[PDB]
Amino acid sequence: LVPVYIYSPEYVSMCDSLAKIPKRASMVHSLIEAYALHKQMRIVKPKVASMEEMATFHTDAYLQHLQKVSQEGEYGLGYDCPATEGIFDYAAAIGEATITAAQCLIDGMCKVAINWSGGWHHAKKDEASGFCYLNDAVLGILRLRRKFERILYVDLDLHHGDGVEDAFSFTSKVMTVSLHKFSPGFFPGTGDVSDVGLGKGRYYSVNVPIQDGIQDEKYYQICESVLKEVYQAFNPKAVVLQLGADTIAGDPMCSFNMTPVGIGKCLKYILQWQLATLILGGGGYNLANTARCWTYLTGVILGKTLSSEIPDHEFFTAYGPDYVLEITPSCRPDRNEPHRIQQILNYIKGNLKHVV
Ligand SMILES: CC(/C=C/C(=O)NO)=C\[C@@H](C)C(=O)c1ccc(N(C)C)cc1
Ligand SMILES: [K+]
Ligand SMILES: [K+]
Ligand SMILES: [Zn+2]
Repeated sequence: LVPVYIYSPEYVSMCDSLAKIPKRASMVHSLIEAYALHKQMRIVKPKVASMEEMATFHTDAYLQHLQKVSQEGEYGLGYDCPATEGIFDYAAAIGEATITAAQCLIDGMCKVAINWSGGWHHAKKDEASGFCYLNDAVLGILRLRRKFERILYVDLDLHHGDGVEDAFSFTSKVMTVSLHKFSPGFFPGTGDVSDVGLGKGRYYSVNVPIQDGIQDEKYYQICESVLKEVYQAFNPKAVVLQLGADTIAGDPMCSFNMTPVGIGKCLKYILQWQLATLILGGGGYNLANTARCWTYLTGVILGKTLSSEIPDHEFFTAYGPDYVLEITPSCRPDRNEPHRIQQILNYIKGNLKHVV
């Protein structure tokens, strides 16, 4: 009944080296450790990544070139995803880490496994996209697929989980549900409510297009409404949960207006299903707030109430000016007109009626 926490001093050090999120992995672990939460979780070292376990989703052709430019140095290797040194080994490390957590859920080692450094949901099978070179979420889903008949992927990141959805857009055995911001010109541009999948996978993709400024209460009523209908029609045997923290107030994305407590409500509702759940991180570019969020969420999984005051640790100075765990919503409008939100939920309710 004890959650597995994918951790390794070398692993965090590798994730620290990630270009867009310096030392973020350490900030998260350090803060989690500062609350002594790791003393209540089964700490598991991530396995070593092989080329063969990455090839279960990504093409050989893409994997060769990705490792090649990683040695020294098309395929989406530009813009947000520039070819940099050791990017293969970093991407593969996280890819393997998520697979390790998926493996633990299979062995019946636990009901919940955690890899906060994962959740890179934009990578296609043969294309790098949106800081994502390898798609660890997919790899984990494929691993869970060996034991569990139906997999449910819930993406609570600010951005649409296009990579994971595209990977399983033709199957009914893996259902993806993504709550994200949707507005012309906003990355990645896909994920409208009309996006329901293709082939036999039709109606087994769910996207919830949301506008700026949404807060906890409204977000949960939206999220729970959908998840109630999804769990009813799909009856999942396992869940992969992506909890990107770029939805939290104070994030440089300045889009949604969420607090960790809001996301926690969504997490509490999913955990109450008593299914094998794989918890993933993702976005979150306010490094301190991202640490605040996932630490609180770790406590939510553990069913513990955390002290409001941030304890002193290596990154204590980065938690000004209040040095508390809570996060206050920004005083800016919620751009979600109640009518449109209602129209979307009906569009989804209708789509879910097709699920047998
Ligand atoms: C890819 C992404 C988030 C992905 C994510 O979070 N996936 O989960 C965000 C991009 C669009 C972005 O917003 C951006 C902003 C500034 C910038 N420069 C100032 C260079 C470069 C990129
Ligand atoms: K999302
Ligand atoms: K699907
Ligand atoms: Zn994001």
